[PDB]
This record gives sequence, C-alpha cells and structure tokens, in this order.
Amino acid sequence: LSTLITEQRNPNSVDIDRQSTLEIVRLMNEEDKLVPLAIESCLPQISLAVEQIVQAFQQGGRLIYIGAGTSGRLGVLDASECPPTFGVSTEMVKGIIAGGECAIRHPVEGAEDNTKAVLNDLQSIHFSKNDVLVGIAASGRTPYVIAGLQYAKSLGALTISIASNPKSEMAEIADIAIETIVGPEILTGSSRLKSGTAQKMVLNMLTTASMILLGKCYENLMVDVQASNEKLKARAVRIVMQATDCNK
Amino acid sequence: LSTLITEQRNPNSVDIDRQSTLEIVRLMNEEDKLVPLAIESCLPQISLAVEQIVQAFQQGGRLIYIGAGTSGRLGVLDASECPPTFGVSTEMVKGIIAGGECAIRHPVEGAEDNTKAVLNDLQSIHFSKNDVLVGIAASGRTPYVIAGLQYAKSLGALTISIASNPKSEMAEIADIAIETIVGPEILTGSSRLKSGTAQKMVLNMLTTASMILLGKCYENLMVDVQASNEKLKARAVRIVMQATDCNK
Repeated sequence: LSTLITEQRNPNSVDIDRQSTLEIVRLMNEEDKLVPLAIESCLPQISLAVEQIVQAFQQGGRLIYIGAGTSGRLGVLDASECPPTFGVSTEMVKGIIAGGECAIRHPVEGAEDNTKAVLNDLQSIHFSKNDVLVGIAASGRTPYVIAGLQYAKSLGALTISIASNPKSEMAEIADIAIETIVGPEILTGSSRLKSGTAQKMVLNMLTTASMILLGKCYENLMVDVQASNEKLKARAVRIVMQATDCNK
Repeated sequence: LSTLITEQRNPNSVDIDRQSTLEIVRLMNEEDKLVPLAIESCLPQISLAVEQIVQAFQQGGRLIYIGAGTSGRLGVLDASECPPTFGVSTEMVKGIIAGGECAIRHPVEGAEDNTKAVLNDLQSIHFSKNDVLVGIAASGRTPYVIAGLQYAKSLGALTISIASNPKSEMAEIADIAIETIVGPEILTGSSRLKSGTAQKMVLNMLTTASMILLGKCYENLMVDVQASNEKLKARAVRIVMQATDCNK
C-alpha cells in the first residue's frame, strides 16, 4: 500500500478534521478540478480504446465492464444508460460487479479477492475473444479484476485497464492501459472520490464516443432515444423538429 | 423543454457525428473541465447543506436521497459507500430511486412521473421532519422528485434540491437550492454526462464533509473504515501506524 498514490495522504488535508465546513468543500472542489486534467493526459489511450471498441461492436462483440465496489457500480451505471440513450440491446454494454447483484447496494466480504468468481461471472455471459473487456480498479491491483483481465487476454479478447496508479499489474496485463493519475484523495484511500469521478468520465467517453461513431446520433441529437417518460417522449418530438423544421 | 439548459444543443458538437474519435473525446474533456467550475459557484449552498445535515444527524435524523434514472442511481451509489467508509449504519444515508430496485439496472416506464409513488417510498422508510431530503434531478422538473420535496417540506423536514437548470420548480420548493449550471451536454439532453458528474461531486461533498465533521475521521485518515477485503484490512493496519508510529 506504500507504493500506491491511491493510498497516499494528501498534504492539503492533514487537518481537514479541524477545518470549517466551507474550507472542506472548497478543498474537495480544488482537487476535483484536477480530475479533468488527469483525463486529458489519457485522451490518446481513451481514443484508441473507442476505436477498438467500435471495431469489436461492428464484429458483433459486446463491451464488458468488470469491477468491485464503487468501480463495479460505475460500470453498471454507465451500462444501464446505453439502451435508453442509444436504443441498443441491453447485451451490447454489460456491467459486471464482483459479488453479484447484492454488491450494488452493499459490500460483499472478500468479493474483490475472489479470483475464481470472475471466471464464473464471465463464462456465465459467454465472454469470448470477440468481446472487449474493461477492467476498472483505482488501485490497479484488485485481484478479482487482475484475474478477469488475464482470462480475457488468454482467451484472445482485447483488454483495457482503468486504474489510478501508474504501472499497475492491471496495466501490465491489459492491451490498452488508461491511467488516470488524479493524485492523493482528500480522505486518504477514499477512491470513491477523484478516482470514481475519473472512472465515470472515462466510461462515459467509451460509450458516448463509440455509440456516436456507430450512428446512434445525428448532428448532436439523441435520435435513438427510448422514450420511457413524458420528458423523453417530449424530447423525441423536439428532436424530430430540430432535425427537420416541422411542428407537433 | 425549450426553456431548459439541460435540453439545449451545444454549439461545439453540431457536427460531432462527423468528427474523428480523438476530437470527440477531446470535446467531452473540455466540457468536463467546466463541471468543477460550476460546482465552485455552488459552494456556499453546498456548505450550508452540510451544516444543516450535520445538525440533523446530531438530532438523530438521516440523510435521504431521491431521484429517478441516473440521478437516483448516483444517490444509491453515494449512500452505499458511507457504511464501509465511515462505519455508519446503513440507515444513516439512504438512496431512494423512482421505480424501486428494478430501476437500478434499467428504466421503469413512467417511474419519474409517478407523484404518488414517492409518498409511498418515503412513508415506507418512515420519513419524518427530523430527516433531511435531497431531491436530485438535472432537469429540476422531475414530477416524482417535485412531489417528494413538496411532501417533505409540508411534513416539516429540511429540503435540498440539486438541479442543472436555474430557477427550477424544485429549487422553488426546496429550502436550499444547489444549482449546478454545467451548460448544454455534448449529446443534447444526455444529462448522464456533465450533470451526472456534477451530482456525484455534490453528493460526495455532502457525505464526506458531514461525516468528517461528525468525527468519522482523524486528520485525513479513514479511521472508521470497515475492512471487508485484504486491501481495506491492510489499510486499517496502515492507518493505525500513520496515526501513531507503530508497526505490524
């Protein structure tokens, strides 16, 4: 844990437990400003991932996310938004979380250390060399994710790692390593903060960019939207009008 | 929908469906840089919310999040991280999502328009004037959330609104209005992007700041961590050492 930035103490928060409410949120905001800068540095790798994901998609493959705790939950979150936004099948982008569905709401004892469970999770969805696997873990050393990436790599599938520590074991295994160096968290080890934000930003790019390139968009209009409520239904009507000056 | 920034088209993405992969992710990154700036503007309101949440917590109340779709999922995500990070009961911070558990993975037809369902959802957890209710909706007009805030307000509970459009109906009802003006999304109406990031950042501040003030922290060390895996167990040992120069 001593060689991980994610586990490092932030010099600016040493006396955070003695600072005013405003000073605490201000400090959190200043650190937040650093996350977009950390992603900018990874754009070349993120872009490559999108290119590779689009090709896989065109080959009939799926985009698979794996992770534990918060990282896993973010993969589930991003995946859940693809069908309603781009009108795609729920199978196109799948988010897998260590520990199963119970892990979405709460932690599952030793879930991220189960190196055998990930193989079962991937075999259950018939993971194949045609799919793309994105391993998400701020530490870059989550056993469950390392094993998932190793398995996928051995099968012949393209692998991508998203982690917050440089030269991680995950990055050493993955074909494409996205390293979001966000720096020490305000609360030491609280990766749910800056790394969580970084992961959401990267995941959003992987799906948004890939879906746009696949045609699930016209100009900057969400033409493949799945209206499931009044707002979205009213937006669908609005889109049609914006694309071609007509009326309701 | 024509008076909502969230539904506005972004001038910089008009031909996004015709741009290279790198140009797409770059544009998304430039827009992302704007989110922390949008939060900075709300710090005074966010800080006030924390102060009020801490008092409620000290009075025995809970922090309750309500939202639909992505907004609801983020409230669930933030809530799920409090027990393992601050060692608190699962009842202290609760995330409620329109549509029930099914809504975590996928959309539930008309869930965000059900103004009666929110009353049932709040009554089920015995919501009271002693609790604090945070209504989360980028549009600021989600019927399910508006009704939730109205009910809570009438009961006598402190209410907080988090939305991305100024002077929303939610902000008009809530006691404290946090307005994260992030600007038009790259994909028109795709609030899962900038507004989602903004909401996560605000929620993270509400719980991190409040928990720190309650003593669920020492210096910047996560002393109340709940070790559920080798990493966290190794961190607990590390924390003890960092606080007082001892050894394993």
